[PDB]
Amino acid sequence: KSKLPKPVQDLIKMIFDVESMKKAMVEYEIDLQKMPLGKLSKRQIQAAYSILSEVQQAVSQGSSDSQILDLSNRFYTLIPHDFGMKKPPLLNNADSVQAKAEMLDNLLDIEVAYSLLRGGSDDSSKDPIDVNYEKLKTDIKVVDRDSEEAEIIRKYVKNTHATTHNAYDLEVIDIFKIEREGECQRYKPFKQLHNRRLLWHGSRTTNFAGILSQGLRIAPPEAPVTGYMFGKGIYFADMVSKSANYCHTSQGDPIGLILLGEVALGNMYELKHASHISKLPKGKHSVKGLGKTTPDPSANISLDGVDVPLGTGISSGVNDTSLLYNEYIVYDIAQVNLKYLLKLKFNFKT
Ligand SMILES: C[C@@]1(c2nc3cccc(C(N)=O)c3[nH]2)CCCN1
Repeated sequence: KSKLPKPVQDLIKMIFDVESMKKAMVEYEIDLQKMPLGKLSKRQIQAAYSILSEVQQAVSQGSSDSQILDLSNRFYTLIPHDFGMKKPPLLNNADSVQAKAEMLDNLLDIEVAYSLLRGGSDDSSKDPIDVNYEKLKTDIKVVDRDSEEAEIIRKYVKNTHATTHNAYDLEVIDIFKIEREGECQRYKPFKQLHNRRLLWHGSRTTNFAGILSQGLRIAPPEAPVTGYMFGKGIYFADMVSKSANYCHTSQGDPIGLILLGEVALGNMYELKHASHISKLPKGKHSVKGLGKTTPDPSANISLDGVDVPLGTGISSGVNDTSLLYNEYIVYDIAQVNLKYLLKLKFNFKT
């Protein structure tokens, strides 16, 4: 039987859960009859992303209703949905294009998980757990509840989470220390960059096999840009509040996963409203979206040069921002070093 700790074994079961894959699809109104799990394909997804982009273009120019009707139909031909009656919605706004793309990113990470899950030898020599654990190519270790690491973390979560957006309370079930294959070398260079911070990154749990296996990625060129306030990059937050909302949990499934990554920010190009960057000003190596709420600066703590902004949570200098919280975007995957993964339980106040 498996050598991995219990909590780790349970983490594997979680991310490699097939029923979760199906649930995510059915929750997208996807006909699993026509578009079964094993039918998903990278290529089918690039195509869908490209249709999505065309829609945005059509939406921006003000295309002639029929062009938006064929683009809409082209999308539902690619991604088979079930409505029965009423008919499929028209994709005629930045709003629908953002939802559909978000769904494609998720569906793509699910294709990756089902594909890893299937690839490799299925010889019962070793148990499913240890095997599927190998597939992630990252070293996972439990962090003891009573370690300074855990304490630092729990405090970061409590301080940066407030009664304001208190729709739920957060319980840290497990925290893991993680080191992906090749994150030690790829980062070593970018580490020679100042302003290194330990930030949050929340994502749906169905995306975790794909995130650990391939790392955080930047949207493909065919992806529409609507939805990326500061362009195609990797986003983080310094308040568990902002990230936790991307875990998409509910009273039905109240437990989610969230990452803590060390990101070498360099000089930050500060902005208050959306701006499609990607091409930064000289001397800038990251973008910082200024929010209304910041963790209290005085309480910031350190580590090997990695600042942990675990300050409680206060109003910031500028409120004339379109942001409730801060955002941090880097446009190079090498500027990211994932260090911890946390299993969180959401207790909704409802
Ligand atoms: C780009 C977008 C995103 N923006 C973020 C800002 C801070 C943190 C995160 C995160 N993933 O924790 C963000 N994710 C928008 C909707 C889904 N992805």
